[PDB]
Amino acid sequence: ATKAVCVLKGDGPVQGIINFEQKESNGPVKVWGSIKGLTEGLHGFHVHEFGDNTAGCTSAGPHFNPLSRKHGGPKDEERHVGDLGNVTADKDGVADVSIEDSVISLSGDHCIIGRTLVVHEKADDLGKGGNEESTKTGNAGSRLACGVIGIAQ
Amino acid sequence: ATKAVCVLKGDGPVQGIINFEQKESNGPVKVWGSIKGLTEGLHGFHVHEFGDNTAGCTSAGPHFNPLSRKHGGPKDEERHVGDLGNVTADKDGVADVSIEDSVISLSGDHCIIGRTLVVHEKADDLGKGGNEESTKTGNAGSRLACGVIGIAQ
Repeated sequence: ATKAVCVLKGDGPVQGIINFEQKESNGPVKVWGSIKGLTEGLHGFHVHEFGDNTAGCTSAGPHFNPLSRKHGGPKDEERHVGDLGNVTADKDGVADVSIEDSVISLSGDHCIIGRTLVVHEKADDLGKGGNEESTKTGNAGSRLACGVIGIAQ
Repeated sequence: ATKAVCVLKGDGPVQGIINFEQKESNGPVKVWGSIKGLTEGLHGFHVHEFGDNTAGCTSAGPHFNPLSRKHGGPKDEERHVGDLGNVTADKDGVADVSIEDSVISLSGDHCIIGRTLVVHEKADDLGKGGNEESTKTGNAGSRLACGVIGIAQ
């Protein structure tokens, strides 16, 4: 079983620890953990292409999209590999993450190790926001916190 | 040419940017960049097994040594995959890095993507320190700064 971890850090109070586990190479990836310092509501939760944090979360580049598809929700057929949808934060700003995804992987072509996980300012509209930006980034806004996905024990 | 990058950060003033470039899968990895906030002299420069920063640089675990060899200098036959020797800091605390290594890789069994690059407190004795610890870590001491090795543009 291959395991990975991501420590989310940003310029504000947004911080968190996200774990990934894939017991079979052709099976789903379990993604769990907790993020604090968020505003109440939904926040875009995406895997971005580069594990580059030289100039903050912006250097992570665009969404991880090796198949060059339109942006969508995680349950959609038309989605980027990095399209993990939204995380929901409670009144105290704590988002309890528990996601199972079959598009992302911890090995091969759709491998997310060495890439950046980003928690966004606003909700990801899941490609149904009614504008050009919605079909690319889902109008999720600024990058609150990010971290490079690394190999875990 | 596959590219990787690492942003070094710690609890102290040590901060740096390190680049990795491997033009051919079997070819050598060109590692270059700069590290500041360092005491003048030599500092251990090692790739550690885990890309885990949950408890700072300690969670990165031991040296990346998949072939279970003794610690040595980068020019030695007997060395860990992660044994990148020493970086040299000037009187102003700046360490200019320009290393070429044929043991580390950005693919295959020796892939360092998603692992942690660490700059240490003291000089790496390169296994020639004369004690049991020398053949394990090179007596490089504390972990000043670390970062997960991520995929770059």
